Amino acid sequence: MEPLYDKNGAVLFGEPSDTHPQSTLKLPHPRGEKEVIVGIRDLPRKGDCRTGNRLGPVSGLFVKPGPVFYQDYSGPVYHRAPLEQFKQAPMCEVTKRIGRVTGSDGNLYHMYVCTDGCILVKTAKREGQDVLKWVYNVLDSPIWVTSCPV
Ligand SMILES: [Cl-]
Ligand SMILES: [O-]
Repeated sequence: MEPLYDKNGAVLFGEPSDTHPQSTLKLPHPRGEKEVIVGIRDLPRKGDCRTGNRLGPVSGLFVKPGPVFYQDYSGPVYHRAPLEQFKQAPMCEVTKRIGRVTGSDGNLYHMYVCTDGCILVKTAKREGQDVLKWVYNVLDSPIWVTSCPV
């Protein structure tokens, strides 16, 4: 299975991998001051990275099925979408674009939230095009979707 990472970027099992250079996740980057859940209509907004906001600190954006969004998180996360837990699916109607995430296969994916609450990824590539939803979450851990810029 795809490895999890701790808040100092150390892998908790398996072997570590680098994120795609064009992902909205850029490492190394610190996180884990506080676990902070956010509503999707209340995602962290420009300048929140430096200062935090009324909800707490901001290390970027994390998400897991539910959907549950977080603006900071301290426990194990995915640095890449664990594609064994995703299933090929039709393009949904999307509520929001949330980032560009590295897949388990090393490829770049656009990540969206669908109106049905599903987290969906679609290959960034022009040729070869997969569309998937995050349907199992066996270790109950979010993907780190985007990191704050500094
Ligand atoms: Cl997995
Ligand atoms: O920001």
